[PDB]
Amino acid sequence: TSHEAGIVCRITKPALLVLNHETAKVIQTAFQRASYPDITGEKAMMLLGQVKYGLHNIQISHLSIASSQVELVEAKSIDVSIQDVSVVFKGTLKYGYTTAWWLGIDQSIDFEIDSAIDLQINTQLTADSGRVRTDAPDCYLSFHKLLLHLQGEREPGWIKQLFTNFISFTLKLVLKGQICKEINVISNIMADFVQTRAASILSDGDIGVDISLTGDPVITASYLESHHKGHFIYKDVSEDLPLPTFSPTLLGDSRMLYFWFSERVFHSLAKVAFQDGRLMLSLMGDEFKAVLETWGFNTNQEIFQEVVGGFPSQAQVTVHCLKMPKISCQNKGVVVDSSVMVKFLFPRPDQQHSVAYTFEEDIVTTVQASYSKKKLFLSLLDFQITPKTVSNLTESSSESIQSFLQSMITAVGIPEVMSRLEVVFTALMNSKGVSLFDIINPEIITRDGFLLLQMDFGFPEHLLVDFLQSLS
Ligand SMILES: CCCCCCCC/C=C\CCCCCCCC(=O)OC[C@H](COP(=O)(O)OCC[N+](C)(C)C)OC(=O)CCCCCCC/C=C\CCCCCCCC
Ligand SMILES: *[C@@H]1O[C@H](CO[C@@H]2O[C@@H](C)[C@@H](O)[C@@H](O)[C@@H]2O)[C@@H](O[C@@H]2O[C@H](CO)[C@@H](O[C@H]3O[C@H](CO)[C@@H](O)[C@H](O)[C@@H]3O)[C@H](O)[C@H]2NC(C)=O)[C@H](O)[C@H]1NC(C)=O
Ligand SMILES: CCCCCCCC/C=C\CCCCCCCC(=O)O[C@H]1CC[C@@]2(C)C(=CC[C@H]3[C@@H]4CC[C@H]([C@H](C)CCCC(C)C)[C@@]4(C)CC[C@@H]32)C1
Ligand SMILES: CCc1cc(Oc2ccnc(N(Cc3cccc(OC(F)(F)C(F)F)c3)C[C@@H](O)C(F)(F)F)n2)ccc1Cl
Ligand SMILES: [Cl-]
Repeated sequence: TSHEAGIVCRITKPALLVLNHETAKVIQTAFQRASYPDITGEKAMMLLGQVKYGLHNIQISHLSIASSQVELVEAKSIDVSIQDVSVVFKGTLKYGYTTAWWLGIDQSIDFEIDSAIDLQINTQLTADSGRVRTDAPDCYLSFHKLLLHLQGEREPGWIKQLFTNFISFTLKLVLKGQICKEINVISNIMADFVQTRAASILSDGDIGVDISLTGDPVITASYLESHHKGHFIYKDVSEDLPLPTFSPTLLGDSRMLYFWFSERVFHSLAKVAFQDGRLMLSLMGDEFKAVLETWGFNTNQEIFQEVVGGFPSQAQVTVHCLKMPKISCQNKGVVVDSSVMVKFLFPRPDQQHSVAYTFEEDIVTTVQASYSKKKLFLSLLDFQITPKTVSNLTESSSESIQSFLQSMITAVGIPEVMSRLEVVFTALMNSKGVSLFDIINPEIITRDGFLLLQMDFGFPEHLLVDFLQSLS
């Protein structure tokens, strides 16, 4: 099978196992969110006659999941199985002897309902107009115990029977209702939030990605996989253009998380980034001086002399894209074909002696990426400079100068820009909380037409309890 998608996410069974360690905490939340209504009636009891009962203010007093387990069910769902969840409820029982008026005042006894349940939640994933939706119509409960204990172990002779032969069943059924409802909601809340926070990651200012699902996620026995458009939005405008073709053989099932990106996604990025005016750099005096020193050079060398020349504080440089850069995915790495304009201005006393060179050129660079120590690492694999129109703007012009400047673009130019990019990208990752998850041995792979992100993750046992508290 093939899919039409710009971006594809694969979350494998190994990852779900790590996520299941937190299942208990989530099932807890559903129980705390449920609305247990008052159970009331007025039945005729053996010998006592009419009795006006009421089990009031049903609240959870204790919760404890024994063992939880996940299981991907081929072309269907996620079968989450919870065992021996010990739930203890608190309340006040209110009753009155109606027909036996001589039996004195009505009573209020505090009670504890002690249950133990087994749960099966079969969660089916669908694409609700680009958004990922959760559905668990198949939600099951198995009660081992459901004992009612009253304060002081009081019993006139009707409570226990009225509980077992009436309240037991109804309460059990109400409980399933409320639990499977609140699971279904919290399930959706996660999915919407996860998606929303993912678009928040993939977006900055007027630039944003379109993660609309290109169809219902795929469930197999080894993984769960979603397929998205990956169109870049600029200033709330998107072009719904023909989608690339994706093969689910290009992705494994060993790693926890797999990400597949068409080169068309990097191309939309170049389009938007370029058009937003993001693709430019300007350096002045002290900063320009620092940049050369950063790339290991002493500004007071015989070479750096006739250039700056005497007044380096006023020496300026500007690099900008003349056209949208051509980003391509190859096996050898990421290749960026960019057409730049490097303008050099070195002022002297008189504007006649001031050195001003404008290098109009195409710089092709094969870049390779890495993630280590919560930083993005870009490394130059191969490059090529093809000058187009190298113009001089004063009489202070020579081929030694022209070569010197051309080299500065090569030797310092490319490495500084490459650095600034890894700085700028890592910045965002942190600014969108990527630096919060334990990203275990990630691999950034490059292939002809696409790029892969293969990673295992350590889930932060705090990050859930954070979102989990932000509900009420
Ligand atoms: C298109 C990617 C660029 C790489 C190809 C171009 C190669 C270079 C071409 C020409 C060189 C001339 C330009 C030289 C300046 C660039 C270097 C730079 O100095 O800075 C990177 C700029 C930001 O310039 P600035 O004036 O705004 O910042 C100020 C920057 N300072 C703080 C460092 C001073 O580059 C950007 O903005 C672009 C990045 C904006 C993307 C963020 C938008 C949200 C979308 C996605 C999030 C991440 C997606 C990743 C996963 C999906 C795969 C695509
Ligand atoms: C850019 O620099 C030119 C000189 O630099 C040299 O040529 C570049 C093409 C490049 O190879 C660079 O590395 C070299 O150092 C400037 O051109 C010069 O301009 C002068 C004034 O027009 C000119 O002079 C005389 O020219 C004729 C012939 O000698 C006389 O008849 C006339 O009266 C002038 O006195 C000089 O010859 C000319 N050089 C060349 C090779 O043509 C160019 O103007 C400069 N650009 C700017 C905008 O300043
Ligand atoms: C004295 C000196 C001054 C002189 C004037 C200077 C002259 C300079 C002249 C020209 C400048 C042009 C030369 C520079 C060319 C730049 C080339 C250049 O660096 O292009 C690269 C830019 C970044 C990127 C798009 C790329 C490749 C890989 C991409 C990345 C792969 C994965 C990355 C994920 C976001 C993170 C996954 C890790 C996860 C957290 C686990 C992703 C998509 C980030 C972006 C890159 C190509
Ligand atoms: C930033 C991660 C990401 C999310 C994408 O869009 C969506 C939209 C909806 N669901 C998903 N899922 C994948 C996923 C995995 C890991 C993290 C993540 O987003 C997040 F970083 F925001 C999370 F940590 F909060 C999303 C989930 C989808 O596969 C599923 F399971 F619901 F079917 N991705 C598309 C690309 C990328 Cl790189
Ligand atoms: Cl009594």
